[PDB]
Amino acid sequence: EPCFREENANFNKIFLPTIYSIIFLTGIVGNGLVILVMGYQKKLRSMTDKYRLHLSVADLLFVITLPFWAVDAVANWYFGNFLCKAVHVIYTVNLYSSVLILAFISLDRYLAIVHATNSQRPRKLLAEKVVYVGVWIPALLLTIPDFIFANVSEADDRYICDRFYPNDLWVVVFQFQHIMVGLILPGIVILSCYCIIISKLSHSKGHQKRKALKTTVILILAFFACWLPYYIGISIDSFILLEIIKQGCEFENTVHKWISITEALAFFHCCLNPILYAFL
Amino acid sequence: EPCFREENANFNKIFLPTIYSIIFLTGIVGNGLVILVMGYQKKLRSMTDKYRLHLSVADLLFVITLPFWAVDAVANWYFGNFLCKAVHVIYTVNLYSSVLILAFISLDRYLAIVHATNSQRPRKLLAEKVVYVGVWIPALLLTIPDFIFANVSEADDRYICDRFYPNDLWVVVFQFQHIMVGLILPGIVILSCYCIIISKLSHSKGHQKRKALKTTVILILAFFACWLPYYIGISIDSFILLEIIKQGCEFENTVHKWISITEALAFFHCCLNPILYAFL
Amino acid sequence: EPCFREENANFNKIFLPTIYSIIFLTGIVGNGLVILVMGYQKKLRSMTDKYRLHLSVADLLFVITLPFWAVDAVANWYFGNFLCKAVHVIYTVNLYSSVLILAFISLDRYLAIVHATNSQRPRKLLAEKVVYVGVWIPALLLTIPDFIFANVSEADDRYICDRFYPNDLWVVVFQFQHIMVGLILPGIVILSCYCIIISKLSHSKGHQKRKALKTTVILILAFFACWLPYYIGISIDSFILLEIIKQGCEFENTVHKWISITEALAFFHCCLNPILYAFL
Amino acid sequence: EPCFREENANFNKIFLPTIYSIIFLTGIVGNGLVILVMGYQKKLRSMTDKYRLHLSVADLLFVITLPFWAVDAVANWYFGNFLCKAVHVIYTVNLYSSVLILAFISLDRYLAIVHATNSQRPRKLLAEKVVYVGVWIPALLLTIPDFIFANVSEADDRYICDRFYPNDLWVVVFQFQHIMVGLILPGIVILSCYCIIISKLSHSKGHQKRKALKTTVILILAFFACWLPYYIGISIDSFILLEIIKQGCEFENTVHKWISITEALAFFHCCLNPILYAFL
Ligand SMILES: CC(C)CCC[C@@H](C)[C@H]1CC[C@H]2[C@@H]3CC=C4C[C@@H](O)CC[C@]4(C)[C@H]3CC[C@]12C
Ligand SMILES: CC(C)CCC[C@@H](C)[C@H]1CC[C@H]2[C@@H]3CC=C4C[C@@H](O)CC[C@]4(C)[C@H]3CC[C@]12C
Ligand SMILES: CC(C)CCC[C@@H](C)[C@H]1CC[C@H]2[C@@H]3CC=C4C[C@@H](O)CC[C@]4(C)[C@H]3CC[C@]12C
Ligand SMILES: CC(C)CCC[C@@H](C)[C@H]1CC[C@H]2[C@@H]3CC=C4C[C@@H](O)CC[C@]4(C)[C@H]3CC[C@]12C
Ligand SMILES: CC(C)CCC[C@@H](C)[C@H]1CC[C@H]2[C@@H]3CC=C4C[C@@H](O)CC[C@]4(C)[C@H]3CC[C@]12C
Ligand SMILES: CC(C)CCC[C@@H](C)[C@H]1CC[C@H]2[C@@H]3CC=C4C[C@@H](O)CC[C@]4(C)[C@H]3CC[C@]12C
Ligand SMILES: CC(C)CCC[C@@H](C)[C@H]1CC[C@H]2[C@@H]3CC=C4C[C@@H](O)CC[C@]4(C)[C@H]3CC[C@]12C
Ligand SMILES: CC(C)CCC[C@@H](C)[C@H]1CC[C@H]2[C@@H]3CC=C4C[C@@H](O)CC[C@]4(C)[C@H]3CC[C@]12C
Ligand SMILES: CC(C)CCC[C@@H](C)[C@H]1CC[C@H]2[C@@H]3CC=C4C[C@@H](O)CC[C@]4(C)[C@H]3CC[C@]12C
Ligand SMILES: CC(C)CCC[C@@H](C)[C@H]1CC[C@H]2[C@@H]3CC=C4C[C@@H](O)CC[C@]4(C)[C@H]3CC[C@]12C
Ligand SMILES: CC(C)CCC[C@@H](C)[C@H]1CC[C@H]2[C@@H]3CC=C4C[C@@H](O)CC[C@]4(C)[C@H]3CC[C@]12C
Ligand SMILES: CC(C)CCC[C@@H](C)[C@H]1CC[C@H]2[C@@H]3CC=C4C[C@@H](O)CC[C@]4(C)[C@H]3CC[C@]12C
Ligand SMILES: CC(C)CCC[C@@H](C)[C@H]1CC[C@H]2[C@@H]3CC=C4C[C@@H](O)CC[C@]4(C)[C@H]3CC[C@]12C
Ligand SMILES: CC(C)CCC[C@@H](C)[C@H]1CC[C@H]2[C@@H]3CC=C4C[C@@H](O)CC[C@]4(C)[C@H]3CC[C@]12C
Ligand SMILES: CC(C)CCC[C@@H](C)[C@H]1CC[C@H]2[C@@H]3CC=C4C[C@@H](O)CC[C@]4(C)[C@H]3CC[C@]12C
Ligand SMILES: CC(C)CCC[C@@H](C)[C@H]1CC[C@H]2[C@@H]3CC=C4C[C@@H](O)CC[C@]4(C)[C@H]3CC[C@]12C
Ligand SMILES: CC(C)CCC[C@@H](C)[C@H]1CC[C@H]2[C@@H]3CC=C4C[C@@H](O)CC[C@]4(C)[C@H]3CC[C@]12C
Ligand SMILES: CC(C)CCC[C@@H](C)[C@H]1CC[C@H]2[C@@H]3CC=C4C[C@@H](O)CC[C@]4(C)[C@H]3CC[C@]12C
Ligand SMILES: CC(C)CCC[C@@H](C)[C@H]1CC[C@H]2[C@@H]3CC=C4C[C@@H](O)CC[C@]4(C)[C@H]3CC[C@]12C
Ligand SMILES: CC(C)CCC[C@@H](C)[C@H]1CC[C@H]2[C@@H]3CC=C4C[C@@H](O)CC[C@]4(C)[C@H]3CC[C@]12C
Repeated sequence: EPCFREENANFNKIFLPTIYSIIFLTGIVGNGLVILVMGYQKKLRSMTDKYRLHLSVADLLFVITLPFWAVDAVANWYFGNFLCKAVHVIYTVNLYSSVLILAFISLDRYLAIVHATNSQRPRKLLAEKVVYVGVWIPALLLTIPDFIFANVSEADDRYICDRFYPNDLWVVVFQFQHIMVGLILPGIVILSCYCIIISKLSHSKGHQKRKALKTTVILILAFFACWLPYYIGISIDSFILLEIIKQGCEFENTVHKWISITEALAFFHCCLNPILYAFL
Repeated sequence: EPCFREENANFNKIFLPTIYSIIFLTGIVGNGLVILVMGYQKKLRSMTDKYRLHLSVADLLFVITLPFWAVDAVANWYFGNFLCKAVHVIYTVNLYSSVLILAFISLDRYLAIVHATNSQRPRKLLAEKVVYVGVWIPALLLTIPDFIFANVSEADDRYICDRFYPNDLWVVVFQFQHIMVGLILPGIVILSCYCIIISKLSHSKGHQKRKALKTTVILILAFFACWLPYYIGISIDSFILLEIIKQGCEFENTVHKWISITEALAFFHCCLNPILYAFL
Repeated sequence: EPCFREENANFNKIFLPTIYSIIFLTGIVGNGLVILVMGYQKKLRSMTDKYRLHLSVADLLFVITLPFWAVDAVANWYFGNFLCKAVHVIYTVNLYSSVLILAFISLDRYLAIVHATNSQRPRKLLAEKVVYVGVWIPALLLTIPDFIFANVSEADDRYICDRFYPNDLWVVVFQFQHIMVGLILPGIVILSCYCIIISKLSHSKGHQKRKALKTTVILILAFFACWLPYYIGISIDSFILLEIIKQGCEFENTVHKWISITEALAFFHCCLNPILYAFL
Repeated sequence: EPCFREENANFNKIFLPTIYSIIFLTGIVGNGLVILVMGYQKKLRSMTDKYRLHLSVADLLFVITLPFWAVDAVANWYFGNFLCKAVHVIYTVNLYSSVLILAFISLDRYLAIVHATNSQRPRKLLAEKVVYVGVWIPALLLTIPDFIFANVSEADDRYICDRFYPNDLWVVVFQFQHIMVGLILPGIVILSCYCIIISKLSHSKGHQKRKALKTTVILILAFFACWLPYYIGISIDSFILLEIIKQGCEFENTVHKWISITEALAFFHCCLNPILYAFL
């Protein structure tokens, strides 16, 4: 039996737009400046800069989308139907593309350090062609469900832009797929690559070969640190869905609020990328 | 139908005076020392020092005004009528002068970096004459409404020093004007100048030409960061005024409290300026 | 008409002992090590070390006293009458001696910088003889009221070790005296000395003459920063006592809790001194 | 008369698993990498590395145990009886082994600094043989009570994996023993060794002999700082047990919540060790 009394808190209606607007401004300015400096001009000296440019493009699209999130968080979504689908589409594109870009950065680091003897053609070919196919096509393929399912439906004057499925089985399947492709699958690749790099990092002593990984590792740990609590919340909610953590109706509201605040902090990570790009 | 039950919380009556007193002490000491070192003696080597001196003068006047704010925040305003007008006048003068001084600093940086070939007479003339007219006269012109409208009126033993207008149309018009002249109009100029500087900052390599902007950019970002949440709150309240975010009487109190605390943190920025002047 | 319903919160009964115990350990270890290194051995190279040794002795005595505070904060004071007087005596001695030691440090800095031409005998004589008389005798003279007035009296099984006076006039007079001799009187001397030093610090350029003040100024600002909120709270309470801020019975409890927590943070400063002594 | 209404808060059921999962990931990765770099390869240049390897092994075992804690914190313990005993066994092993390893590090530092004249054979023999016996055997001997007493018992559908004793005398005796062997006994040894080192550290001037203690002292202070509040909470609870702090039924719940959160932060220390190992 579904519960009731689900509504947004008064403090949240003012706290969330502040976060969204700060992320709006910071992300737009930083990503635009990074794109202008890197792509338009000639500043790509290393191979990580191209992946960082892809990251900047995805983050710029998402932060452009954000003001609709900020407006919706206050009162409601009652300004169209196609805009809900569009917002969900860029959301999913950025969400599934940033992690794959990070995994490609880790793979490039592994190929550059472990097989430094003769590997420049593999790195170049992988970089160009595989980043295009591997990092983008799957993002669109996972946005495919967004076109079909995203919609806005009112329920006694309650207009919500929310993905709707005929049954809860679709809900749990898609949440588990989100977890698997967002955290577990690329996390294993990143961990394996960096562990092998660390094991092989026992030649001569500290040098540029040892200090070249600092920026990449800081970026990766920051990206995953701002995302972990949201993943924990959604995993707990999905477990509640399959009659495993049945504990009453007062747990679902708490986990939902956890999910919302942690989504806001993930968008904070989306802004945190160019900030890391500033310090150098 | 206007709501009721508007009163200050017991915790606020002790939290606000603490912030006001800390700002009192820090701002007075720092601004006085900066004025004494810079104006009275001969320590103006660069051109940013004169604008910083103007900023120090404005902040010193505001922090001198502050103890009346601290006294009012506790119980009430029942110690005159002309003092309310005076307090509002220096408040508005500082509020509309600091942003214009920052915009002039940004303009000077743009003229110094982009057109470094032959530009010293434009910088000197602009600095002196335009800072006087452009940065001050408009501040007084925007304090003009304060003389007319600021007043203290009791309502069943409720003495409030608050600007009063015949209709809410004046309220929304003046709030929108405050937003436009405080955040949007100078922010665009600052962003354009610094973006053009960044685009043109691609000659030779890192040097004093690249490290001269650090203090100015830190000052500007700090100034705007301590002000953004207050602007978000007032924008939301103004939207509530024009029957757009009608959501009940429990949202207005929350946004009012948001506005108060964020005003206190803005005064914290007013103190944060000389602190930035200390580290060097 | 005095109000009722005055009792300690359940969370406070566990929060306060934690702070007291942390301060116990840190202060005892740091002050003991500082005394052992400085007094017993020969490590006094400068003239600030002797004043710092006096500060260490006073702080060591206070932190030795602290566990009685920690025990009292939990349940009650029912383990004697002479111990209450003793605890109040060392409390007052440390409280009125630390500020005077800081003022003497500031005076020594002023004499060392402004009159560096011929001043070593004034500094030595002042240091020894005036620190003894000026910094100690007045502390005992202000502890004189503690012997007379400190006592423990039960009121329906409520044993409180609290200073008792026949009238509230004594209460307000002694609170105002505490404020005047704790913050205003030495603060003016410190501010005047450092302002004159800053005005006279315009010879040659940055050197040891400019970097010798860093530790002293950091110590002084930390000392006053951990104390300001408590002084604000007691000033507000004293004003409530003289029928000035009459606002109901719900303000006194809030200001009392403010006073308690801020006292704990002041003891945190008492521990913060040797920590500043560690970094160098 | 025992009280009632003991249950976990809804917010705790989501806050605790987040901490447990973060500690899971960070501890496993860091400790595994440290073990792989140090033990498997040849990177033990100093004598502190062996004790740090022992610490890493113990922390790795505990963080492996942790996911059962995370699962239990949500709903209940209803997935066995032998697993409760096992979890308690590794918990106690790590808890009583980390402090002894720290004490051995302090003893090695004392022997290396105070008796640097002729002491290499004592350090080697002590290191190997005494770390094995002294640091391990007692840990197992103190886990001996865990085998006997750890159990899961339901009480009206309340399955709790909790140590059970016939009387409260056993409870207070074992809590006092835990405090004595966890904080007081090794703390005295560490303090004595470091105080004697500081007293003897008055030869020549600052050098490697003075900078070799930084990492060890930082590790020790961090270890004890993340543990002190939990010890304060358990001491207060044990005092409540022996009819000393009888203050009602509303104090026990608060101290229990204090204990839980502080346990989580102690596990945070368990993760903080390899982080300290990263910065160098
Ligand atoms: C409050 C908001 C507007 C502040 C924005 C702060 C961030 C986003 C700004 C401040 C400093 C800026 C960076 C400063 C320097 C560089 C290095 C250059 O090679 C690329 C541009 C880049 C990377 C800028 C990106 C945008 C940037 C990071
Ligand atoms: C049809 C719907 C799904 C469109 C949404 C996806 C769009 C926004 C994506 C898909 C392919 C993407 C492009 C793929 C490759 C490049 C080249 C790179 O150097 C900069 C980014 C850029 C130019 C991307 C921009 C964003 C992009 C156009
Ligand atoms: C000065 C800057 C920060 C303003 C830009 C931030 C914008 C995007 C945010 C701040 C507060 C938000 C407003 C508050 C929420 C609503 C409710 C909706 O019924 C009308 C749109 C409206 C009124 C929002 C528009 C977007 C908004 C104004
Ligand atoms: C998800 C919500 C709670 C936001 C969390 C943001 C925090 C947890 C993230 C964002 C920025 C991150 C930090 C970015 C920079 C540094 C300094 C570097 O030398 C170590 C990593 C460290 C210390 C990161 C730790 C994790 C971090 C602090
Ligand atoms: C473990 C530490 C080091 C990282 C930070 C974890 C905790 C402290 C942070 C991360 C996410 C944060 C939570 C985000 C979501 C919620 C739920 C909401 O209803 C209250 C705020 C609250 C409760 C925040 C409390 C603090 C929080 C849980
Ligand atoms: C608690 C309160 C009183 C502390 C005040 C702290 C601030 C305001 C003080 C502490 C250090 C001081 C600065 C220290 C050094 C300089 C550099 C000199 O070229 C101008 C004076 C100036 C700029 C001082 C300004 C005031 C200052 C910034
Ligand atoms: C009539 C009412 C509005 C008066 C309020 C505005 C007053 C306080 C303002 C207006 C003009 C201002 C002056 C304009 C220019 C200078 C020169 C500069 O090197 C230091 C500040 C100083 C000296 C300003 C001090 C403050 C000032 C006198
Ligand atoms: C450290 C102190 C002395 C610096 C200045 C403190 C001031 C700002 C503090 C301390 C004394 C306090 C004031 C004393 C006088 C009054 C008048 C009364 O009707 C309202 C309370 C009020 C307004 C108090 C508010 C807070 C207050 C003004
Ligand atoms: C408005 C209320 C919440 C006060 C907010 C104050 C905060 C948000 C402001 C005040 C001081 C500011 C900081 C001042 C100094 C630094 C260090 C510099 O290297 C980067 C900018 C940074 C990091 C600023 C970030 C924004 C900042 C932290
Ligand atoms: C987005 C981050 C990085 C910058 C800080 C934004 C938030 C966390 C800060 C800035 C302004 C702060 C708020 C200022 C005003 C209010 C409303 C008041 O009723 C409760 C305090 C509260 C709620 C503060 C909570 C935290 C706050 C919102
Ligand atoms: C948790 C508790 C026990 C930690 C105690 C930390 C503080 C008090 C300890 C840690 C480092 C110690 C300092 C380290 C170095 C010095 C410099 C020497 O010339 C005098 C001793 C002195 C000044 C020590 C004083 C005590 C000290 C500051
Ligand atoms: C009778 C009551 C009030 C006694 C309480 C005050 C006692 C504890 C005070 C008063 C005089 C003080 C002494 C005065 C001078 C010195 C010399 C100095 O190099 C170290 C501290 C030392 C040794 C002080 C120790 C503490 C002291 C003995
Ligand atoms: C292990 C370390 C931290 C213990 C030392 C801290 C001591 C001083 C603190 C911690 C908690 C405090 C206890 C809690 C409060 C009471 C109530 C009183 O009716 C008996 C004394 C007693 C029981 C306190 C004794 C002092 C105490 C134990
Ligand atoms: C009274 C309660 C709230 C405790 C307050 C403690 C705070 C406010 C105090 C204690 C320690 C102090 C800091 C100690 C060290 C530094 C770093 C130095 O480069 C500038 C001063 C600064 C930044 C001090 C600021 C004030 C400070 C942060
Ligand atoms: C102004 C800033 C920079 C310095 C810190 C000031 C404020 C934020 C700090 C200093 C003292 C702190 C207060 C100490 C006393 C109280 C009263 C108690 O019932 C709740 C905790 C509370 C409310 C603390 C809240 C935060 C606090 C007021
Ligand atoms: C979010 C999680 C996965 C991040 C894990 C961060 C910590 C545990 C990682 C990040 C940096 C890593 C360290 C980086 C460098 C070294 C030095 C080498 O001589 C041993 C491995 C060691 C000691 C690594 C241990 C594990 C480590 C400390
Ligand atoms: C029977 C029960 C109690 C077993 C639980 C204790 C186990 C896990 C403990 C007891 C003895 C321990 C070993 C003792 C010594 C060493 C050698 C050292 O270089 C690495 C750790 C290692 C290899 C330990 C691993 C963990 C260990 C096997
Ligand atoms: C994506 C990563 C963070 C997941 C790994 C964290 C794991 C160990 C944590 C996160 C939340 C926890 C879940 C929440 C609590 C329960 C209740 C129990 O009735 C079933 C197990 C289950 C469902 C837990 C399994 C362990 C769990 C999933
Ligand atoms: C028990 C719960 C509250 C967790 C507490 C964690 C805090 C108190 C611990 C964990 C990490 C520790 C810090 C680790 C690193 C440093 C920097 C070093 O130069 C001084 C010690 C210092 C400053 C430690 C202070 C104590 C510390 C901050
Ligand atoms: C003394 C300072 C410097 C170190 C940190 C001590 C305090 C502030 C920290 C350490 C442990 C923390 C507490 C851990 C446990 C509890 C009890 C729970 O019901 C509320 C959270 C609360 C209340 C935390 C509040 C803050 C806390 C007490």
